[PDB]
Amino acid sequence: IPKPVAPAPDILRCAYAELVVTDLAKSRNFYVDVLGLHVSYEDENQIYLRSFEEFIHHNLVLTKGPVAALKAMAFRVRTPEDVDKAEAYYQELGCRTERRKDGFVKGIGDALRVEDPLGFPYEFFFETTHVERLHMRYDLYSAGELVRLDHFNQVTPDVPRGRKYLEDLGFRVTEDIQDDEGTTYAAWMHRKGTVQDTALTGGNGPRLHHVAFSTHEKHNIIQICDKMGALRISDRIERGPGRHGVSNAFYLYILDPDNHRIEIYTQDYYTGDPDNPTITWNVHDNQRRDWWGNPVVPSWYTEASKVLDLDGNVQEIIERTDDSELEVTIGADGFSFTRAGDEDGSYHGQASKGFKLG
Amino acid sequence: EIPKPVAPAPDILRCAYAELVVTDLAKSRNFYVDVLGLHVSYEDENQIYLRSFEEFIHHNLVLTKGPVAALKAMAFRVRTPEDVDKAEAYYQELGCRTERRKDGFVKGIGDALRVEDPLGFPYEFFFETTHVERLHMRYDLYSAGELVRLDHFNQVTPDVPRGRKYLEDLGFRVTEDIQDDEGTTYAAWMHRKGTVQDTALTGGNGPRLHHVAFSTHEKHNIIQICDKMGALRISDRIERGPGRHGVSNAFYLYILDPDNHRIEIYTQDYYTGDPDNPTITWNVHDNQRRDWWGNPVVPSWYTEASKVLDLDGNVQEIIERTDDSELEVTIGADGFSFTRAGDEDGSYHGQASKGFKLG
Amino acid sequence: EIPKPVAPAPDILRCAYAELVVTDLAKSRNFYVDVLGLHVSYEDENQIYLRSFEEFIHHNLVLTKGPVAALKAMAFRVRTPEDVDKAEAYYQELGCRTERRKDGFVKGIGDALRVEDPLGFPYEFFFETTHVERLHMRYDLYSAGELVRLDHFNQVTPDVPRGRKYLEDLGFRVTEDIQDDEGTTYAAWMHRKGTVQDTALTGGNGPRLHHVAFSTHEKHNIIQICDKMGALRISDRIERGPGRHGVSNAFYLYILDPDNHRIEIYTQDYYTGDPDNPTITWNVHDNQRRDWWGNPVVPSWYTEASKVLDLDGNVQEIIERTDDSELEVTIGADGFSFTRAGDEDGSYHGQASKGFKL
Amino acid sequence: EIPKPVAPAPDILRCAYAELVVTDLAKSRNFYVDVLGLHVSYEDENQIYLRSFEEFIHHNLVLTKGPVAALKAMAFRVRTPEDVDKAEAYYQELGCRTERRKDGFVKGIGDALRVEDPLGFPYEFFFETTHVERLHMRYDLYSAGELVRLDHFNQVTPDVPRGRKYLEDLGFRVTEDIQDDEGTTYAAWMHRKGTVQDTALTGGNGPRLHHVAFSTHEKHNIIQICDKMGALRISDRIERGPGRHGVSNAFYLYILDPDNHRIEIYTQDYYTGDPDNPTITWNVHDNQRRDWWGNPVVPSWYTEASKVLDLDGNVQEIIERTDDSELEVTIGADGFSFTRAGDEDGSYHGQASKGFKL
Ligand SMILES: O=S(=O)(O)c1ccc(O)c(O)c1
Ligand SMILES: O=S(=O)(O)c1ccc(O)c(O)c1
Ligand SMILES: [Ca+2]
Ligand SMILES: [Cl-]
Ligand SMILES: [Cl-]
Ligand SMILES: [Fe+2]
Ligand SMILES: [Fe+2]
Ligand SMILES: [Fe+2]
Ligand SMILES: [Fe+2]
Repeated sequence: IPKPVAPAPDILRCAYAELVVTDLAKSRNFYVDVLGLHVSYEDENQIYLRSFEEFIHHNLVLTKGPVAALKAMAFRVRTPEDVDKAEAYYQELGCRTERRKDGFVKGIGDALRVEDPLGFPYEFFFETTHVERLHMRYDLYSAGELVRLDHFNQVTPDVPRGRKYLEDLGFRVTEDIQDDEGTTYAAWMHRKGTVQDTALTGGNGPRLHHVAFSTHEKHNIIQICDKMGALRISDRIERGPGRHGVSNAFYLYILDPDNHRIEIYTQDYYTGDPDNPTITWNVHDNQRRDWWGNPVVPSWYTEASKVLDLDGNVQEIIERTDDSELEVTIGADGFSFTRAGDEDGSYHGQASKGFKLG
Repeated sequence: EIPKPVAPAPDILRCAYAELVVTDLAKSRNFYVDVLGLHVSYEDENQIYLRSFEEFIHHNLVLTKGPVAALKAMAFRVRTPEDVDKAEAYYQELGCRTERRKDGFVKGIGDALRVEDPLGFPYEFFFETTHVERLHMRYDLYSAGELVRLDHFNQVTPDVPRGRKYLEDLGFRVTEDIQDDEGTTYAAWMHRKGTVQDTALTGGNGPRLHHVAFSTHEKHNIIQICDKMGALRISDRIERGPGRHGVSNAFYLYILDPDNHRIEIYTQDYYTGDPDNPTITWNVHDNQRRDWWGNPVVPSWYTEASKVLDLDGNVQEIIERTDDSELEVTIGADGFSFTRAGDEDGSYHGQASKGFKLG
Repeated sequence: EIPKPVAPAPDILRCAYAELVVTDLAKSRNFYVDVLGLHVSYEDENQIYLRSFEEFIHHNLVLTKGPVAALKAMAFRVRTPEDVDKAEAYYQELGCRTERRKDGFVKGIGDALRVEDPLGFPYEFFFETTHVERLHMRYDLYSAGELVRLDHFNQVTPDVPRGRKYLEDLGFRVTEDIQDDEGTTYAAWMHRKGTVQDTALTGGNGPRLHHVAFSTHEKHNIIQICDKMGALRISDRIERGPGRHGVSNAFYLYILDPDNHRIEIYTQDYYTGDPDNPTITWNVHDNQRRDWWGNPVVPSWYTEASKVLDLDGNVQEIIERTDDSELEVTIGADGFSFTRAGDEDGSYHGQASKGFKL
Repeated sequence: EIPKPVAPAPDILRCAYAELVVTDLAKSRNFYVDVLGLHVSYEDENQIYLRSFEEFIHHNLVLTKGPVAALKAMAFRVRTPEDVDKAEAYYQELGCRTERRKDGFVKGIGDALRVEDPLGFPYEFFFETTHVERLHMRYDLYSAGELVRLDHFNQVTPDVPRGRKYLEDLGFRVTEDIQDDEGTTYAAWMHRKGTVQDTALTGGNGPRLHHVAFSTHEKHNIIQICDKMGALRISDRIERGPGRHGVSNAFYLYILDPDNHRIEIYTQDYYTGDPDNPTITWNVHDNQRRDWWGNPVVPSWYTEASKVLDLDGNVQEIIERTDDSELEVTIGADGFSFTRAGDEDGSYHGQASKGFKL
């Protein structure tokens, strides 16, 4: 993917995702009643939701449709003129673009959507309707309150190809996972001064791995799990809670009614200095994904959401040919270590903590 | 059946300390003091005496050097000096071997009785103990992972109903248990001090010691223990968790000491002190009973536990459980678990939850 | 001196509930249910019965409509039905007015004894109570400020030693107290259940009820109550705190209900169940005794407390304390407190800590 | 008015470190290392260099032995080496005294410019710094009170609008301020990195340094600092808090070092990185603006602050504020504050909240 002559748009941060869902009422139950997100607008076709500290119109749009999928992952840009820059940048890349002066969803103004070089539906916008910032509305605060939108994670077959593209677009790599023979399994990259605004996971794609929201404290994440147990929907807790190695964040992954994966995340570190030290982890290091060594559940490696093109049809999936992280770590010929070079605390042909793949 | 003595039961206050035999005293000290932050009451070349942040009795844990790692004694404090005599009479009537030492078996304990109980466990009963500085407001010493109290023991024994009746006669009240619909009991929890447990029975081959549990103030303190173990690159010694228990409702973690003695870190169970405290029975197939979030129970939790000693210092012979295995009926190849009773969606057949099978 | 009966004391388990008379039942409901999140066991046009998250007995708090806000009863649960007989014999021997009702004074309590005790307080003793759903795992109902247990009462009485001896004869065990170097006792704490207190005596004009205290799980739950009260613009009803207590070592907050009944929120005191539990005496001039961080005690904490009723529903006459006043000797114009005993640096003369006077 | 230079502003990343002169280096070391747990990057008989848990630059705090306790420099990191030249030209155009050292003023910093800025404050601008081990996952070193980041400075200056305009020209964006209906500004907060502040202006006699602020992960970390100070019997060095701020919404604590330099501990403010981030203005009489729970602001917080040095190491002359005093108008004899605007209930006249006066 060549670097355009045209300047990249100045991207501020991840801003919202539009997810297609099959049953809007069941989705509302999950995101509003279980998770406590705040309704900015709703009707029979869509629900627009925001986090506790947000002032732009929404962080999540649920749109009723026939096939559950990512419709758009939206980044806010610094100025109105940056939408023009986005259009010219992606035009030069040869990508299909669509510009709407009055936006694609309610509460957004002039917006550009693109089918990007990795097959993902990106939106770029500046203009958005401001709403009441709920950051001191402690009369509304949930024991599991979701306070910010933090990041997206994308599944794509060739991580270096996507990384180079995102670097040209101005994202900076913070962390990655590699092996000794030069394969890259995952990379994390940011615009705002946190570990990530989007991230790439090696795998068959394009698929959307997850959308991540932040909490203030670790106990808020614990409460989400506790509430899911009380609602007898613990089967929708996919992975965690844990401490990540990469990012150092406390985390949880859960599954919405259409199997879209949502991460809850807190307490990663500042990355805003331009010489921020990068960190590379070895793929066999059993503390890289869960710092406590807990096993990564196989569905985390295999399952992700479909994404749509700009006509609303599902994007064709291209298979990864580089090595599989699942296979090399927890498969029958996989291994992981606790201490590099130590047989004690290593796992061969199975996961940590006494489990193999089901 | 273990008969109810005519002699009155000793008035037991609480679990008070465990004496563990360890093979390398310095390695064990690194774990309990440097990693876990327990406070040293006394040590020499043979023993380390340790206590939690809020304790005023001499110790909650004694580490004794010896050739075979094992539980040497699980000690309960009784209400009065006279209760030690009551304990002796009670266990004598049960036909158990007993040993009485007027000046104690370990430093910082006075008059004490040790017994080989009817389940083959080495119990101690004592009242007299040397008081030490209660560190409960020593926030200059407080660790991010601070262990604040000894909470309980957990014992592996083959016949849970048999053990449960004996402990009830001794004055423990059952707070929670796990049963199935076919009349099998897999585990029971029982108290004196008005929390969920002072000891507990886990069905399996025994006598073996499942774990000793310490409490923290808050859930973040348990998280910090995990985080510190990751930083020390000993995450392989985190056996299971952290999690929320179904039974007890406590936030928990299980870790393994250098001799594979299992330690639970525990917080925020509930008050049980009323005599009609409702007893909660969970079904063994309920996948929220042990981990409320449905995370799978690691197989070693069901299979591994510490040897225990008799009064001569020799390991007690193990008697095999003949009742159904909790591992086998839940996560084994013919096992079953559910998320919602009567719902096939979210049930597991012949494997564990979250996409795993037995290794 | 209150004599020790020949009759054996009833075996008291714990504090169990308070009945408070309130003047506007709907306003009190808004406070206890909507602000504080207590759970309704039963309500009608005259009464609201409330319980904490982990309770299995019918209630921990009864709000009763009446003309004069006051404590109507402070209730302790006893170990067996026969202990209610023991309580009746004990208080009859003390020469106190008693009243026995086989079917209870409030809903969800059976055979019960109410007494006008030697200090003028309306005590209830009961065993029988209707069990309800224990909500301890109902995380679907859990508030960010959740009140999990009833912990204790605190009583204002003019002669603390006289009250202390009576409560000891009744089986309460003193855990901590406050004295000076001239033989005056200002406060004492005493327990049945193995925590720092089930009731406590504060020196002052009485009988008056100082507070009822509820527990939370964690310190952040108390912080949330404060945050919520700010958001509701009722921060003027936060009286004192939040803080760390010296006595008890608990994290704490005091707030005021619509009738100015004081509620404490409390967490993480220590285990006192061993019979030789070490007692702790603090000097009244030690500025870490009430707030460990040295924050000043607001003067209303010393002067204001609720009326109590006799068994005919009339307010008990208030008897004035003649012993020295904790307020006067610490923060009044001729008061004194210290940070370090014998150190002039960090001491306060004729004023409160942190730069304030009254 | 301070005119805007034609020379381009240096691109400022963030606050980076402060150099404080202290009178007894060992006593200061015991406070910052033993009490507060900061990490040693370098020390000798004259200086101690300290950093927070998540820092990768050489230090966040330099303690320098000297005769008069004062701020020696408040340092901001700039984006590129060239921005140091830009800073030099900018301040030269402003007519300010500057000093350039190509090898730095303190260890672990390279090419650096120090200036006596137009408000009389010793600012440093640098890019080059020695990287050190980032301790962000060193949980074997983590304290119960761990300080994780340097967050901000707060400066006392007599004319807030004058300083505000100057800092805006320098690229800082205002997030929040405190004003009255007469048009007086009492304080402003302004940022470069995406948080509420990198520096802040407090109206008062100046130039003086009000505080340096460090972050924690969670609210319980701040509570622990208080608890530890109680156990060390130095609760007299807890000046204000802990509390919830109105401005910023952060949980906070102010403590005093051995030379009375004020240190704030701070957590959980909000994201401000979007260019149209909504600005919040509070009324000076709002009793929830500084402490959200309505707790009173101690008078020393308004009156006391640290001296600052000029580039010859002499104390800067103090200029007195002529605008209205926030102390006098809120908690002074002729002051007032409110809980609910327009409501005399929960208002305080000629005294502070919670029953206190000056
Ligand atoms: O599981 S990892 O530590 O690799 C990881 C780190 C940060 C993330 O946000 C994530 O989804 C996954
Ligand atoms: O006390 S204030 O809420 O005004 C405030 C807010 C943020 C700060 O950093 C501060 O020092 C003071
Ligand atoms: Ca069956
Ligand atoms: Cl379990
Ligand atoms: Cl107090
Ligand atoms: Fe993620
Ligand atoms: Fe346990
Ligand atoms: Fe209290
Ligand atoms: Fe500040």
